Amino acid sequence: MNNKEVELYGGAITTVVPPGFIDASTLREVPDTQAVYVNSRRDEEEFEDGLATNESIIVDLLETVDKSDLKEAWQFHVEDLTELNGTTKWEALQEDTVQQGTKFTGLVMEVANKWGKPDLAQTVVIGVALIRLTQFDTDVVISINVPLTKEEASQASNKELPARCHAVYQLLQEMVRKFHVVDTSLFA
Repeated sequence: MNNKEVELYGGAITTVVPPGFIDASTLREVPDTQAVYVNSRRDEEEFEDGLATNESIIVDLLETVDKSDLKEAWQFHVEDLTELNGTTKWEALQEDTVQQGTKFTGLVMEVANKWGKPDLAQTVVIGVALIRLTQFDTDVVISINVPLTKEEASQASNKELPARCHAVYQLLQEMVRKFHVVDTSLFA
């Protein structure tokens, strides 16, 4: 990929995002604990990225959850994100401990919802990463939403990982590896 460095939270943190992704706060107010980027690429534009034009990225500075195990903390944060969509059960299509104790990544997909109709509408895969800043009692959660095409949803239901999901997971991992706290005063 050819992701580029970006400054978050006034420059207190840096990570990377793909070209063609715009910082939503340059056009609208976003929650104080969040950094939001949306894919603003035109359909014509050709990037060798593997991405389409509808993904969105949210970085959220959350309080540390009282779970010691890294994967368990990650599952907890995933649940908070999926539960809002009416999801009642989800599965990790991919998962990895990137750094023992502090960094975990995975791709997640709803398999059941409260209305009992998991195929009622378009499927959305969500890349979720957890970066534990234990020193500042902060759990950083990075989410990347991937609204799937009919074709990609069929692959997923057939247990095949769409190429674009593989691309999103690579981006997610690069964001985690490139994640850096520049100014600790952000956590006063």
